[PDB]
Amino acid sequence: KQLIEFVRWSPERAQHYRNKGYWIDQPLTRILTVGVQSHPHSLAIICGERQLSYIELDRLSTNLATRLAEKGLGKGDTALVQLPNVAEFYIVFFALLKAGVVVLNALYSHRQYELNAFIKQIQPKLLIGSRQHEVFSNNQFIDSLHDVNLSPEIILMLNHQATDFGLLDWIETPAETFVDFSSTPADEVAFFQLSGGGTPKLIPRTHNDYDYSVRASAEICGLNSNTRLLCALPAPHNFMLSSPGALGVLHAGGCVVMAPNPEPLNCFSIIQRHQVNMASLVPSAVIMWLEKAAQYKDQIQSLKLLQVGGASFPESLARQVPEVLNCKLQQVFGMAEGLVNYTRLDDSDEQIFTTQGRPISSDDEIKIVDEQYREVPEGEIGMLATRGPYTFCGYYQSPEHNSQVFDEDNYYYSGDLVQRTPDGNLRVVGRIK
Ligand SMILES: [Ca+2]
Ligand SMILES: [Ca+2]
Ligand SMILES: [Ca+2]
Repeated sequence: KQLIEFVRWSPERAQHYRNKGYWIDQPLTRILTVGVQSHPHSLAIICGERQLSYIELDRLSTNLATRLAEKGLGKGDTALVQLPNVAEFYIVFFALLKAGVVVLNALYSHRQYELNAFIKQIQPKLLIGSRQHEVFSNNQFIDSLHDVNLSPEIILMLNHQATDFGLLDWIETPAETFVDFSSTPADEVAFFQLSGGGTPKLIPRTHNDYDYSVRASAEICGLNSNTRLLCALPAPHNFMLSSPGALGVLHAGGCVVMAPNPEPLNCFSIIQRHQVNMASLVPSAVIMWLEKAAQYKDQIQSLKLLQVGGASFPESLARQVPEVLNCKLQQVFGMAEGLVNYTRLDDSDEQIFTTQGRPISSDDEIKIVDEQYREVPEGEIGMLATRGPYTFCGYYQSPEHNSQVFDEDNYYYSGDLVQRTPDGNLRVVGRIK
């Protein structure tokens, strides 16, 4: 009965975002539904030797949704998911969105401490993990949850033991009985993003706001049905999921090509095999690729666009991208809390190499402010403050911290130090608390 609580946009802002066509009041499953209508047999996911079409992705996620609904998991309920970079991540994500279960996707790199904190905050009735993960290699962590009355009703495991419920079995074989289910409402919470590094804080995201960020990013990045995007960063990460990420590529009718991580030789062979034309990396991974790229020129020719985001990316490195990787560069400065900035595909070389671009939306509002929260003279460095159609209004169940990072006009303070360039783009120069 009771939907997950979160901080709403003011009704004036909500109406404005609908009037502009940003919020279209559709669940995130729209991406899959529409793809199935238009091109059911196009490839949606390539993973190792597997090829999942749009209709297959739809069927398999429907399968799992029916099994969860059959067991009473639905609206008002939450789930914790921790899976590596495999097709099952998306099958599960779309299953939970279909079922109306609010999901927190932990990074596969998260350990006992973070997972415990996550469980304490959302009290999940469903836990999906992998027996190959250190935390679920034995039963010590799972058993500990009984002790604190935080045991989930259902545990599913990839690489399951004979005693476990098998994730693949719940995906493959449909429910015995029919129980009705549907997504949470479009202006209500779909899932929790996580802040970028104490433990990550939980960011409620609605269908409206996330779907908008996805659709608009897909247009900015020129995605189309021929896009084949390498997913070498962690699948659950905002950048890899939505900027424009796997969801963006599915929105545009393209195909996601999985890699376990950004190790260059493996990535290069995957790029060659599947003729990958887009990838998204952090600067430390770009350095790894640049070191090997000259020798494996042939394998990576098909790359047409590389996004780089997440961390400091100096000009000297940026210029090497088209030179050595033989593809266009796009810089991306985003946050899991909302605001994403992209250099545009028709930006000048100078903009592309020396800036972190400009916001998705004409209605991303930005203030750049000094120590007294006054707006700085044009071009000067200040603290970034932002609000918009896909920027959150508060962390989950955190009124004290929210009062510290939002001003009275509900602008969010990310801590980033930035300056507006004369060309209109942003340059990230630092961080302050
Ligand atoms: Ca297939
Ligand atoms: Ca190329
Ligand atoms: Ca070259």
